[PDB]
Amino acid sequence: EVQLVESGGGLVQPGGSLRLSCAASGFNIKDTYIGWVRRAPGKGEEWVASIYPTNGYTRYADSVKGRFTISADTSKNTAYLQMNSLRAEDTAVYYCARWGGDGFYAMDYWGQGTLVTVS
Repeated sequence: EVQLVESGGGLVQPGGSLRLSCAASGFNIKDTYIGWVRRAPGKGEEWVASIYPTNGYTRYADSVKGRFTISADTSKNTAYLQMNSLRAEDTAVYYCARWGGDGFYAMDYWGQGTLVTVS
């Protein structure tokens, strides 16, 4: 079965950086759009960023443009989210997700997520 193996959360002060990692299990990231959503306190899900590793196409939510960068290493079958210039309002649990070519979720279950705390 497909699994998303997530890591890289942590605790930093505003202005600091983290890098999230999402390693694919049960599929190749070349076959897919992969990226992150986050769940902050009191909110629904917010899409953050996505990449199509085959050609490197990326797209970002306006809320993170210029601060976060999404990337992929196909030889590691892993995607990354570099988060620079973190703000307190970036505190959330971040989840890796797959989307199909229809822009809609393409995995059966959420992974366990990774916590990013900015304070």
